[PDB]
Amino acid sequence: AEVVNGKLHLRFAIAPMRPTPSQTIKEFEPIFKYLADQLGATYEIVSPESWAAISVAMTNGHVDVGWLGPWGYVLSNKKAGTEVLATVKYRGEPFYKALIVGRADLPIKKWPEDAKGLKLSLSDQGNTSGWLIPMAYFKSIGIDPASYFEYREGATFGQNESQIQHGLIDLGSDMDRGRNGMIEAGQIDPSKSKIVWESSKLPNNAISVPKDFDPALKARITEILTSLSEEKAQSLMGSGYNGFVKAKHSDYKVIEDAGRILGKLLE
Repeated sequence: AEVVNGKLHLRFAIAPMRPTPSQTIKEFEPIFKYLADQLGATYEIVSPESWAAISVAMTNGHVDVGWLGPWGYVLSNKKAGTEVLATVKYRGEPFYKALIVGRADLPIKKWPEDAKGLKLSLSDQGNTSGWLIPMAYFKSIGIDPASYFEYREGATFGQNESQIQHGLIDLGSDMDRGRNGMIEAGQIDPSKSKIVWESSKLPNNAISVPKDFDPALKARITEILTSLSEEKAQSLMGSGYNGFVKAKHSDYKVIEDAGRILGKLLE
């Protein structure tokens, strides 16, 4: 937070919501422009190439207000004391759930023991809902997925869902917003799969600021974002994103617990 031409000037950053920084900034700059306008501030906006990159940018002091992912926030909080102000709503909900999905014909009476030795497909390690959360779940009950299952990492959620539906793999990670989107789009037949495990609620994101960011501004940013009507918030953001709720660190407990058990919060 600095002064330029006699005015507050803010550095904003948006996670990679869309396949390119250009497309992300096109669709999400409006909520940031709105925020800066409501403060009478000028601004800069960047969109790093990865969810990890925006966490690093915030940690390394390059960002006044960041749209971080939940794990990016928790890590940045641990490393630099980054504070969360709010969480974005998608179709009115500020949270999602990580899933493990299975072929509909899998005989699973006891989870996960009945699935021992089956194929499991998790995502690339940088994906919170596809890897961090389910891997932390297995570790939390004494399971090493690489030894317990016929295990693969690196699949996309679309690969997992299509391969499950076609009977080629057994279990795969997904997240509920994504699975629903694929059903709505007619891209998968949900009768051929079932949810065998769901996480607790995970916050969609974290609107974040540095440690010791001016308390007056924190409050004002929170008020400006949480005051938005569904229609006004949606007019300023990509499809589905339609409000903000006030947030606090404890909302991220499931995320923090997962990073904790995988040794990702050790100094």
